[PDB]
This record gives sequence, structure tokens and C-alpha cells, in this order.
Amino acid sequence: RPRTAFSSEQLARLKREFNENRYLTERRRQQLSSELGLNEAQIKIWFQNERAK
Repeated sequence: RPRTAFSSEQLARLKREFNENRYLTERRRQQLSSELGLNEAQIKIWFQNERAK
């Protein structure tokens, strides 16, 4: 788990989600994983990094 390249659609969804709520519950992480085709760890990390910036 170093660097997964998100498609433009994946990133658009994550950015909108982050704008609504910067903190990710496991239940929402599950939904995002399932609706984006990204494993949960990748999503969790993206959220963490997004907050850090």
C-alpha cells in the first residue's frame, strides 16, 4: 500500500464526500469501497492524507 492512482471519477466522488464530511466511518468507508472499486485501506489513507493537507 504505497500509491494507487485514482481515476478522475473516483477522485471526484472522494472529493465531494470529503467536502461533506472529512471523517470516515467504517460504514461509509465500506460503501465507498463498494461503489468505487477501491479497497477500504486506500480510501482510509486518502481521507487521512486529505486531512493532513
